[PDB]
Amino acid sequence: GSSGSSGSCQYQDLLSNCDSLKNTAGCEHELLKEKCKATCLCESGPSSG
Repeated sequence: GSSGSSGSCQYQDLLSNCDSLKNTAGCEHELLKEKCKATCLCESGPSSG
């Protein structure tokens, strides 16, 4: 099983190239503003906390 749900905080970015985007464009964008909630909020784990 290659295509599956792995590593997820909570939100589910509507887009796909959220990272690639945020990476540069940054969530600041309007496309990856909310639709890229994950990339925005979600990341991996307790980064700051």
